[PDB]
Amino acid sequence: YTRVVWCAVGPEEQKKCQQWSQQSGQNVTCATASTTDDCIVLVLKGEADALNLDGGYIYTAGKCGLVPVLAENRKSSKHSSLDCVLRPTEGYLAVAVVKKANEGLTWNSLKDKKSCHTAVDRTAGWNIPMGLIVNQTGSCAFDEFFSQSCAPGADPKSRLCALCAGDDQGLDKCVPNSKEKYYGYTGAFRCLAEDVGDVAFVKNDTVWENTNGESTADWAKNLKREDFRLLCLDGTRKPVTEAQSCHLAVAPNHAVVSRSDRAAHVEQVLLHQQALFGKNGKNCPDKFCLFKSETKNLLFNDNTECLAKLGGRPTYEEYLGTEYVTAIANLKKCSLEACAF
Ligand SMILES: *[C@@H]1O[C@H](CO)[C@@H](O[C@@H]2O[C@H](CO)[C@@H](O[C@H]3O[C@H](CO)[C@@H](O[C@@H]4O[C@H](CO)[C@@H](O[C@@H]5O[C@H](CO)[C@@H](O[C@H]6O[C@H](CO)[C@@H](O)[C@H](O)[C@@H]6O)[C@H](O)[C@@H]5O)[C@H](O)[C@@H]4O)[C@H](O)[C@@H]3O)[C@H](O)[C@H]2NC(C)=O)[C@H](O)[C@H]1NC(C)=O
Ligand SMILES: *[C@@H]1O[C@H](CO)[C@@H](O[C@H]2O[C@H](CO)[C@@H](O[C@H]3O[C@H](CO[C@H]4O[C@H](CO)[C@@H](O)[C@H](O)[C@@H]4O)[C@@H](O[C@@H]4O[C@H](CO)[C@@H](O)[C@H](O)[C@@H]4O)[C@H](O)[C@@H]3O)[C@H](O)[C@H]2NC(C)=O)[C@H](O)[C@H]1NC(C)=O
Ligand SMILES: *[C@@H]1O[C@H](CO)[C@@H](O[C@@H]2O[C@H](CO)[C@@H](O)[C@H](O)[C@H]2NC(C)=O)[C@H](O)[C@H]1NC(C)=O
Ligand SMILES: CC(=O)Oc1ccccc1C(=O)O
Ligand SMILES: [Fe+3]
Ligand SMILES: [Zn+2]
Ligand SMILES: [Zn+2]
Repeated sequence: YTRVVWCAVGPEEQKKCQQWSQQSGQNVTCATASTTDDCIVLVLKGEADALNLDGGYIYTAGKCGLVPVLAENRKSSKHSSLDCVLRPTEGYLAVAVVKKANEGLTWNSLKDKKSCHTAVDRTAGWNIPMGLIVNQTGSCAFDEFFSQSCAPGADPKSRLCALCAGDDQGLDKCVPNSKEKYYGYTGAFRCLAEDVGDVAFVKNDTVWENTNGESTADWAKNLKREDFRLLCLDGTRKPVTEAQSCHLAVAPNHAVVSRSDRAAHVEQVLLHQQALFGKNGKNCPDKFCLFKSETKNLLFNDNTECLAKLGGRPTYEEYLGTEYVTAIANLKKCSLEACAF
């Protein structure tokens, strides 16, 4: 009657999608691809309907016709009387994080160090820090800036993948999906935590959700926030409590996208699904919780409170904002209307 095919990236997302499919009585069904870009293509072909995307991918999807439908909303102190689904989004803070013990490392001495990125093309892990680095160095050779990195989605034989570890068997090194040990917000933070890299380009929230006992993961259980510092654009180092005055930029929240012609439909189904498996849902945590995967951020971020309606009914450019869009455009000149497929 009103059924939606979700696109999952990699085997772990596929498994979560299947459980959701099952519990939804197949109001939702699953398609799987190895990368986010491949999922976008399935959506364009009409073989999948939707998936939730980081803003860097929304820019890609947007140029090819896809539109934002609902956005991730997390916990807030302000707008509190308003229901989550109607509450305006706030965005997240992109930060650069280092170990306190790595003394004297600042924004201005990052050259030739080792970096941990969520994935190529993502907002906090790539577009913001590389855009800044390209601007302040006046060169498009962002591949020669760090000595070694893990940036999932880059050429596996390049320096940008040297620090990537692949899966439990060493396969799939540097793939941009959760099979890669250092992929995503959690993987990049882990890459820093294990001292594989000197700096991780993540979001403020990641630091908090993976320290001081907030995560039981064996690599994270003994991590304390005091052992980390944020790098500020002014060359200072600050504690992680100061992200409001020490971030690289404010990113637009991850959002669900779909083909324009399927948007109304996707929106209707998802609003019903979250009533069922969302934060206060009929069936979470009883049977299935859509916004939980045990700090793995599968399909949606684990800190998501709800998916919220947009309003003003954005175009992708308005959703991302003119500040962010010009940032991406300029970075992309190193590698304006065309379809990347
Ligand atoms: C970086 O990322 C991290 C991780 O995402 C961010 O940290 C997180 O922030 C949230 C809150 O923003 C944490 O949430 C929770 O903690 C709350 C505090 O214990 C819990 O209780 C409150 O929840 C309610 C929200 O609905 C709110 O309740 C009210 O607060 C009023 C004041 O704001 C209060 O009024 C009294 O307040 C004062 C008392 O001393 C007096 O001055 C006043 O006169 C008055 O008496 C009301 O009575 C009422 O209680 C309130 O906003 C609290 O948040 C809540 O249940 C929940 O558990 C979240 O845990 C936390 N994550 C982690 C891992 O720590 C961080 O903010 C980010 N940083 C940046 C810069 O963005
Ligand atoms: C790397 O460097 C790149 C080169 O600088 C950089 O590219 C871009 O950098 C600028 C930031 O986007 C951009 O400048 C524009 O400035 C104006 C911003 O004005 C509006 O916003 C302000 C918000 O802070 C408000 O205070 C003002 O009220 C104002 O509204 C542009 O907007 C105009 O706004 C007013 C209307 O109020 C009006 O006069 C205009 O009609 C228009 O609406 C203005 O047009 C500039 O575009 C700059 O153009 C752009 N540079 C290039 C070459 O594209 C990139 O951001 C850097 N990368 C990173 C990651 O930092
Ligand atoms: C599968 O989707 C359908 C459509 O939303 C759901 O069936 C609806 O049940 C509600 C609850 O009263 C009614 O308002 C609708 O009229 C029903 N739709 C029709 C006309 O078939 C069903 O709840 C969904 N199942 C799950 C588990 O998500
Ligand atoms: C509010 C929405 O339409 O757009 C924005 C929000 C912040 C900054 C810029 C924009 C915009 O449209 O450019
Ligand atoms: Fe992101
Ligand atoms: Zn700021
Ligand atoms: Zn508009």
